Amino acid sequence: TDSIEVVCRLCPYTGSTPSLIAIDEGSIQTVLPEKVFRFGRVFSENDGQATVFERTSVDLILNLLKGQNSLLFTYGVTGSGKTYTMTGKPTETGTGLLPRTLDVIFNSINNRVEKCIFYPSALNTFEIRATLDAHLKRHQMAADRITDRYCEAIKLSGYNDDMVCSVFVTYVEIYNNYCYDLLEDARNGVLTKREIRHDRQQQMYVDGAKDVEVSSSEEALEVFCLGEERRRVSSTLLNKDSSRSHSVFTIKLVMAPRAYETKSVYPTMDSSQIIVSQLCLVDLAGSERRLAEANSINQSLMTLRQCIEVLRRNQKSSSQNLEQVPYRQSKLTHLFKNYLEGNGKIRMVICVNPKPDDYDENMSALAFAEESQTI
Repeated sequence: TDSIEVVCRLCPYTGSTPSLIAIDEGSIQTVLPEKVFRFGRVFSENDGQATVFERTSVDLILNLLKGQNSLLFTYGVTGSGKTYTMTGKPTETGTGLLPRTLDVIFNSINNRVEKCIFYPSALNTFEIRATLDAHLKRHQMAADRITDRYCEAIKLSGYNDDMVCSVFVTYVEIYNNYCYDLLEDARNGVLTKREIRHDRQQQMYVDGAKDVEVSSSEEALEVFCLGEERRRVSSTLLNKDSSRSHSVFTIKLVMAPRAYETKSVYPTMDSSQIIVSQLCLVDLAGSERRLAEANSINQSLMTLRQCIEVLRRNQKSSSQNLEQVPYRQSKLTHLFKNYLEGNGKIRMVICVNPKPDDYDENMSALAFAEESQTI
């Protein structure tokens, strides 16, 4: 089955004294400047972005097309390649998981409709306008609302051509046990704290977070960059590092049965027929991390560790006699309650720096390993 997988990626290191070395392409050995860790896959400095992306994201996108949910974390110290893995630089050798994922999603879906047909509604739902109403909304929206960049050409199969679809993104930040919508229409010049809660389907969501409709990989990246502008607003109004907070970018594939007897591509009007699947990409705060800020980060990452360990034991246990996931011990873990209770697919990418300076911090990062062996 599709249990949680943890993979590890070494960043480039031009030194003679490494704190860890890759062995089996699925194993890593500790090196004092005494433990061996086993992962589902180990990437070396030679493994480029394209290799990571296919091994890390293609099966999650295939999940998305199947109407199932997926969750991907990047974990590690600052300067570990965590942001490089996730986003990188918009070049052929530099682009990370997120833009390639957006590219492949938009390459692989069919029957993508125009905007304002689907639209977000109360309590984490979507409704459906009639076409002429949506048409004016588009021209109402267009009153509101230069990338030379590498683009992934990969097209995956598996989209349900009996479904019509639209793509919505939410971009959310968890900083100091408070949750913020980086896509909020901020009026006061301050981001509003947001509540993490469930809907009637028991699915977690951010109450007042904005679901932004995007028609292309390009448009989705424009929205992502807008969120990055908000993400850089520190408490002291300086530049806040991505290591200081958790960033949650959720790609939603909103689907509905295609309507017959029309020359257009349009859903059936019954909104209860809507199916929504998620691919959620999370760029965790740096594991090395303003005192309450660092305590929230270590509390949340420690809760995450405990939760995936409970998740692993539950995946081997029976229907009864399975143990509670302590997901309420942090805001971050609460937001992914469904995944940590075994719904959907979770993949964690442990980014580690082989430099001997990051030795002790790699010991905590490699503790996420599926299993461990001692010298």
